[PDB]
Amino acid sequence: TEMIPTEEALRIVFGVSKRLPPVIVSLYEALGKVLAEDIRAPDPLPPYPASVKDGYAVVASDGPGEYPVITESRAGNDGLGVTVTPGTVAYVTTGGPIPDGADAVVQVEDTKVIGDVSKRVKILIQTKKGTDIRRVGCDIEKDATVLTTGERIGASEIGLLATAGVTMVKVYPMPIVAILSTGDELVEPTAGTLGRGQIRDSNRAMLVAAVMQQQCKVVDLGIVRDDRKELEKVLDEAVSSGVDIILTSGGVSMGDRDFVKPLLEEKGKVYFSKVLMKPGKPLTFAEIRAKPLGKTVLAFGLPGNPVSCLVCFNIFVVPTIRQLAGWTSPHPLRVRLRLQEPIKSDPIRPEFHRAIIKWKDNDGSGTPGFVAESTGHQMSSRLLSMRSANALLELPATGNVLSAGSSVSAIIVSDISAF
Amino acid sequence: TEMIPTEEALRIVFGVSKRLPPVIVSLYEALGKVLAEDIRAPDPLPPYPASVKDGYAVVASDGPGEYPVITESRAGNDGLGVTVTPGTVAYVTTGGPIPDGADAVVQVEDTKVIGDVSKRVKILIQTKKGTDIRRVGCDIEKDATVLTTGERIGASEIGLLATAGVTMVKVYPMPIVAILSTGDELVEPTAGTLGRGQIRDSNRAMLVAAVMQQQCKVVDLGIVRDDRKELEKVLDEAVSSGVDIILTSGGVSMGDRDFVKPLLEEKGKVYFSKVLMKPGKPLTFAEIRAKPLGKTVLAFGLPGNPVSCLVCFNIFVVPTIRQLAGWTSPHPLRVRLRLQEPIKSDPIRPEFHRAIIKWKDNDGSGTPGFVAESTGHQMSSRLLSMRSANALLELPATGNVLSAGSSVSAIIVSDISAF
Ligand SMILES: [Mg+2]
Ligand SMILES: [Mg+2]
Ligand SMILES: [Mg+2]
Repeated sequence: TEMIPTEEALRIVFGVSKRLPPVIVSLYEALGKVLAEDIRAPDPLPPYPASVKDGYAVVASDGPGEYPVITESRAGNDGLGVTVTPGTVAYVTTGGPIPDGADAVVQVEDTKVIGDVSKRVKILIQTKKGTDIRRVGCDIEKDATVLTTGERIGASEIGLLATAGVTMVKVYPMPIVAILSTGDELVEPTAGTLGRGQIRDSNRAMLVAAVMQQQCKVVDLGIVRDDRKELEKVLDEAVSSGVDIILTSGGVSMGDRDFVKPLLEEKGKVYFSKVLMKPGKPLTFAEIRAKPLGKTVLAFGLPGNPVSCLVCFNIFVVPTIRQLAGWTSPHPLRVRLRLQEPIKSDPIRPEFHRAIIKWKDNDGSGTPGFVAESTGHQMSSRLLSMRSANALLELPATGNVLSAGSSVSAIIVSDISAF
Repeated sequence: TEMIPTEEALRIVFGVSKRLPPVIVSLYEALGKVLAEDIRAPDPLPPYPASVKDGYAVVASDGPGEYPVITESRAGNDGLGVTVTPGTVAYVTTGGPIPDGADAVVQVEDTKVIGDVSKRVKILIQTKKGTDIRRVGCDIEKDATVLTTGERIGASEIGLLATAGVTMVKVYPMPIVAILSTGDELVEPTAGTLGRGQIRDSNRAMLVAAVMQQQCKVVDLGIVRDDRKELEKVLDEAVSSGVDIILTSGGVSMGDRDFVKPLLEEKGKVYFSKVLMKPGKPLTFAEIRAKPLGKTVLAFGLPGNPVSCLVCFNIFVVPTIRQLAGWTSPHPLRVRLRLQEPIKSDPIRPEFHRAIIKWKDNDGSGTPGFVAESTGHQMSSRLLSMRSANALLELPATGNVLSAGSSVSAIIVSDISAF
């Protein structure tokens, strides 16, 4: 067969893909990236006894009654005020330091201001010691590890970094990706009336947007014609430019002008060039060593057909991006769902059927789960099959018609928030 | 109770949130945004009879045998070459125009080159007319609508825009969001040794990263102290700056220095300020009209506690962002999952329990599905409960202990690709 299964091509790319060296970035540059160090709190949270509620800090043993407001301790006070002796209370807001001597905080809804212009308040409930008080370090202990290496940084992790005072973060960067399209029939997407035999370059803009969705820097190398020396020149510039991944579209098939596959066999080590899969078949993966520091560049000879180009990106390039970016779980999300319509599977090649999936309270069998609708015809040239497709149905090469209501595996390729 | 349920607060914000006027952006600026017009193909795809395979364009009636290669039609040729008469073939690559007279294409694996230096090839199979030929418009018909209004633009949609030659796209923009934190105890996250009663501002950096994850422009207004005139000045500048959403952290509780809620009642129309929910309770939503063009600004008085601040962002601000951005389905993804551990629900307030959910081939009952682990203590001040939390368990106010293995509803707040 010469071609390898998709599970083996993934294992080969996984074994070659190496995590990028960590870098130091600012707080907002660290969003979305994977932590490359442990984060320890230099001080506890809260660093002082803080009030949970707005109200009055009391002595729990005094109980209900009328007491003078001996002092006020709002959020922002230094806490070094008057000691709340038994028989006295202190007004506190949320986050306000608990004055020395207070054992609990009574909610302001459980109090009543007595008198007017010397202030006295009436505690209306009997509270126990420690009520509505955040002890020192109750949320975050001092020197405790709030964030560990390998953890991806989201919005909550950014707040934890700001809580610990970390504004320069050591993370694993995103790979720089160079993208180019091959084909003498390609013209820029700005072209109006097409010439004879000309089509607009769709893969390059598609791969650019796809790499952008992976939060990687894109190096647009433009349209390259089906010329051996030209493709060799662009690849040498791409390898020496400092990129980590090179994405090529087209030129890896069986035509006598497909120079992407041979050139990758010449400049680097091609691990495979054909994969048993639907859609498509040609897919060249090579490891190129930049000749100088010394650097390894991964090359993905993606097929020229728009569907196979984007599918091979979602299955092989996306995990390579995350693995280089330091993800501990680079694999995409895989779920089980029901089929909303009958689908005929290929008898030879396991198909990655494009589908629009959604969560239903009744997936067709009385239980909540995912259901998938087919996007239509699945030819590798019909980019409309990728339109609004958020999952890839992993159909096995059985040749049988999977009726509606059967369960298949699906690779989710984007957030499916469309309820 | 004075406070309204979460379903009603969402209905109020949904009824006030208005979609932003459409703008014209470039191709790469249109990524992630919602289409505000229909996209029609100015020319078919392919615009010419294109070969699917690399091989030879033949006359299907001639059948197998030896034939001369009368011409070559690779990808990039104008297609106005020599007519392939019966008894002749033409070499074609993938995307190459089909010469006039050819009815089918024979795969090069089904051919053999005969002779050498005049070229002759041997067709080894009997093919039917139309095999391995992309007819004009088979993938995309001319004047057909490839993209419709209200469709969010992903990588595949970008390729469709480049296919149709649309480099300037009419989309609905993202709202500009202004963010500020309130609190006399707040210091910048760059502060080292904290002073007495000081904590580092975590909500602002957290909300900035959260709004950035929504692909919105952030207007950082910084830390504002608990001063009535100061907060009034910052809000007047924020309303007149041109932002669409104002996010405030803190100053909406019961303390005598909480000026966010009263000021929003003064400059705009506050629709609610307390919500029946856990964590938290105070949450002020107001609509402010910018006094000049005329503009409506939505204000979210988020609570100061870090957990309640981020939770109220995920439930109320995120759909408001998407609704302003033109999303037809602004609601977050809601699924059903099993509990990996027993959880005690609040008897009064329905809780949004932070959880780390994952898809398992066996969710604990023999069927594949989602399972959720609790993040630990769910106090509104313990931001560690938000750490790596990707779902919000919608626990009902029943006071009963939901044992492990029971099914609850969950709001997914980020892509859960962690397999
Ligand atoms: Mg080609
Ligand atoms: Mg406050
Ligand atoms: Mg998801």
